[PDB]
Amino acid sequence: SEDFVVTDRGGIVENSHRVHAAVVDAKGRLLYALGNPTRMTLARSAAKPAQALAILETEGVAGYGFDDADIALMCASHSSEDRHIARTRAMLSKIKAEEADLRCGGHPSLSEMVNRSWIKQDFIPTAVCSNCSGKAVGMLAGARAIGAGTDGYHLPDHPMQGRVKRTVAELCDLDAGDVEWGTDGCNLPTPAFPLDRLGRIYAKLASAADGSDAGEGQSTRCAALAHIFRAMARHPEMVAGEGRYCTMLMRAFDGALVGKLGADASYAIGVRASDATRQLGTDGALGISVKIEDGNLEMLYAVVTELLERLGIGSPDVRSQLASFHHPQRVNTMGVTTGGVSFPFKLRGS
Amino acid sequence: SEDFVVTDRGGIVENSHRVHAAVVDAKGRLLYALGNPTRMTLARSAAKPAQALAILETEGVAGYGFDDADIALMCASHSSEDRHIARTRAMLSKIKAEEADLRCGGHPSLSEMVNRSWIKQDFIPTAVCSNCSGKAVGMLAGARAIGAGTDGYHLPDHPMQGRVKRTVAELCDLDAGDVEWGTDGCNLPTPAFPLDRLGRIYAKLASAADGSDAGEGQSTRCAALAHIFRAMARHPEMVAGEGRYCTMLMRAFDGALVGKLGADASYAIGVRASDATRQLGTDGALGISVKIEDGNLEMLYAVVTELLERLGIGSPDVRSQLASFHHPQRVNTMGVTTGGVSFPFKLRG
Ligand SMILES: [Cl-]
Ligand SMILES: [Zn+2]
Ligand SMILES: [Zn+2]
Repeated sequence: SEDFVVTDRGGIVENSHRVHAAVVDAKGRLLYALGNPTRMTLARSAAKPAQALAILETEGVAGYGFDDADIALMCASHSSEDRHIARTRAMLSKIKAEEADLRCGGHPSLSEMVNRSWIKQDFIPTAVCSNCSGKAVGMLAGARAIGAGTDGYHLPDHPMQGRVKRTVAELCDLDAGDVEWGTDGCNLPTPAFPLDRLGRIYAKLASAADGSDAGEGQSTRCAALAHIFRAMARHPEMVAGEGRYCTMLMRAFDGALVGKLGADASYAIGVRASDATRQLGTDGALGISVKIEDGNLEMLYAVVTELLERLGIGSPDVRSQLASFHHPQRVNTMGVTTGGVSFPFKLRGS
Repeated sequence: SEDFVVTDRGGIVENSHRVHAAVVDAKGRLLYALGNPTRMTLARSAAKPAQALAILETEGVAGYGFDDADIALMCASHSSEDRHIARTRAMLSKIKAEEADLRCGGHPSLSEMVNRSWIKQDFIPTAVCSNCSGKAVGMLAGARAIGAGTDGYHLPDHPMQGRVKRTVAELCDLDAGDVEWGTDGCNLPTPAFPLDRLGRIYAKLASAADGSDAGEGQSTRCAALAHIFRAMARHPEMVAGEGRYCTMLMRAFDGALVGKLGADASYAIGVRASDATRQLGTDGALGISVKIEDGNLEMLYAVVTELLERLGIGSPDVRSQLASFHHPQRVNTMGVTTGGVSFPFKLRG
């Protein structure tokens, strides 16, 4: 319950960060934990697959012809690379909308390399550049498809947001009153719920992929969840971008899992059934959710990668692709290694 | 104890950050605390006034003619503004040295506005651009004055670093073995010691300033501490830069205190004796030191400003120049405020 990731300088403690984590089975039963696995947590962008489900289940959205890469962008916190802007624009054209219809705003890119190119060009990002631009187009598409107004598609009382709110609570297996709502950076409602339920959503994503693969009689919702999983795993560069953790993680695993960042250092992973998950004592898919209490992203990726190693998910060779995130560099202005990162926590079985 | 600073989104907890703080008198006695006031803590750049004391006490350094603004730069984590870089180069000429003699490296500017300008220009920062460049020149100056060699002035076995290590321990009133050492971003040794002792250093700085102003006879060390305090308070723009917390804090207080940032979210302040310090129960100067356990700088500045308010240091008018740091903006991409910062901590005496 007192689980930390700790950085040091010469073996002297620099910073410490409290970790919360839940590892759950396909029905949401808690298998392993760090910290408080039920911590009430703002899922932020890690809720995007659930919002994408609400979009995909909206009557008429199928008629726009969104493809897997478009769905991956709905699920993205992308780096605002030119390819992400181009896909956003292509999605707007599918619904006969324009950039002025977006209700999210521009921001500095999540990628330092993109941001430096923008600074060099004096480029001011606009709505089409938002990391949430794919979700925004999807919400616009849903509003248009049912003949709702589009001007306020992001407002809490709009029917698209009522659909989102209902869909999030159903995927979490929670009553409406057990999900709290704030406003996100992109100006949409954003949910908070117990951390283990974030893992449950991702377990359900990977379980649906397994059941699609196995040729089971799936509900339309399970079919849609399987589609979302497949889309993210097939187009992981749309979900984040070059050099980004989510993209590198999903590329290394080549369809065995999906992963997604939430702002302020949450992370979620859906893991398809494998020899590794069977060794962990479950017969189906699993979900992992993590929150770093103080919000540090570098520590989040270090911890997530350490957790994958402790859980035996992947091979050493596969996980070696994430080495730069697992043990972040601590090299000073003269090339000297001054410190490191340590994981003095123990996963508890529960 | 459970002392935190917390951010929320619509009243829903986002992040929480553990706070440690010590408020000490001029002899280091603990008056108030948050968290663990004796946490072993890397002082990082908050140690720079102690390193500047080691430089200024090196025999021969007075002959180079460093002025108060040069001393303030020795005490700095500057933003690498053109005035900082230029002063570093001017300081090198005072000691007949070149940039190739420095043993620190460049890095992206601590100021976003400066760094944006560098990106637009394809500027590559070099040693004189380091936020620690003034300290580096001072260490090189002391090595030149000693006469034993300058190539390794930054190495632990060099007499300049032996002087630094002894001086830090003496100011903390610690045995050498109770101060631990790592290596800083600039490649110099950097000390760790209990957090309250960082407060003690800054209490001694302010106390020396009080004695000097009152005309008391002082030891050579106290006279040098008073000089460091004066230099920081007279040239706060050299200590950090435009828009930076340390500069805005020291300007607002107009000589009543000095403050300094350490990397990974430590902060130290030395407060000259005043009605406010007397209300806190001490008859001399005060020191304050703070560490945010997880290293978040935005939260550090919010907590330091909140602590000054709780201690009654300044006036609402003086502290209001720090309002942007006290309650950081939480405005989204559409201009809407989405939450804020709160301070569920409780000072203990
Ligand atoms: Cl594409
Ligand atoms: Zn968003
Ligand atoms: Zn330094």
